[PDB]
Amino acid sequence: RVSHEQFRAALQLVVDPGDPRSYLDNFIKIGEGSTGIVCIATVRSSGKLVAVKKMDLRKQQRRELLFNEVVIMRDYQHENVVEMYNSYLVGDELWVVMEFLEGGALTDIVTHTRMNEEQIAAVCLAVLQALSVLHAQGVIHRDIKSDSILLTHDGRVKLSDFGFCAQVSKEVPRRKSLVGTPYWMAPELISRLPYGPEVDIWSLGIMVIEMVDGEPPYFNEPPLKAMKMIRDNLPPRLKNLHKVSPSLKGFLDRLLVRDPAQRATAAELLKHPFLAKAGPPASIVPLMRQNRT
Ligand SMILES: Nc1ncnc2c1ncn2[C@@H]1O[C@H](COP(=O)(O)OP(=O)(O)NP(=O)(O)O)[C@@H](O)[C@H]1O
Ligand SMILES: [Mg+2]
Repeated sequence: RVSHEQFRAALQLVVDPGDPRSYLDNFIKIGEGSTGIVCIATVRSSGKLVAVKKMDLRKQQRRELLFNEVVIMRDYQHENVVEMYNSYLVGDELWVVMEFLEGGALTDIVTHTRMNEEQIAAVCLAVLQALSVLHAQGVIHRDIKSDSILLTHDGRVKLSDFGFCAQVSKEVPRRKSLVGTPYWMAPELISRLPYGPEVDIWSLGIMVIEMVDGEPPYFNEPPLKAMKMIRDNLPPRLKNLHKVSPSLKGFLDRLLVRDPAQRATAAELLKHPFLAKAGPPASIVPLMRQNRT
């Protein structure tokens, strides 16, 4: 196909040259996503662990989204953003050599235990710091959920899964494509309206419900029929606010605003009294798999 070859060659120029198997050993699969698989590997000399995401060009939904997988991590070096070391083209696959995140995904934690507000705030602060930098450059993540948040062994929190990113500017102020996971999708986005970075703030709102209630709303419903409910009904509320402090409550009320214009921005939210509750990375360590019995 003229389509495949042209895209292959383009991507070739974007990525670093060569094959990482000239310095890496012990490729073992450690999980898979929608784009492709992720495996750990070892640096020959160092003996250090890294993570490698492998993505087949021929097996993509929208092939051009693969540029994000390289560019976003390269251009947004940040405390709360996964470090990318290199990107290579191996045959018909894109390989991204990035830091291995020992602590796993946030999903593992929310599905099993209940976090306290100290720990919830610490996650939100990390994500909002990451998003403020992205939104500042008109970059929307479009896939905010617990699965996109990875942890270190020492309890630091980093954002991942940039494959669905899009960029708005003064020329193109809004996106209109339908991307992201059904339950974390903003109402204006589901309605197929022109949308901006405000859709990420909503998704974060759904991720707070995840951290409090353990599920995004309507999670037990089929994906299609759940989207209709998000599109039709009022902003979802927490099950019971008896034990939720008004700090969190008032914070979540700024996230899950139906009108995008009234919804808060990452810049604004970074100053919300609630985020001052955020504990040290050490307060997150108890929540991780290894430290549970
Ligand atoms: N750097 C990393 N260190 C450790 N585990 C990782 C790392 N990156 C991804 N994973 C795990 O690998 C699994 C699947 O990879 P993932 O990057 O989620 O694919 P994906 O769903 O296609 N993301 P995207 O399509 O780019 O939004 C996830 O459940 C992660 O927990
Ligand atoms: Mg995934």
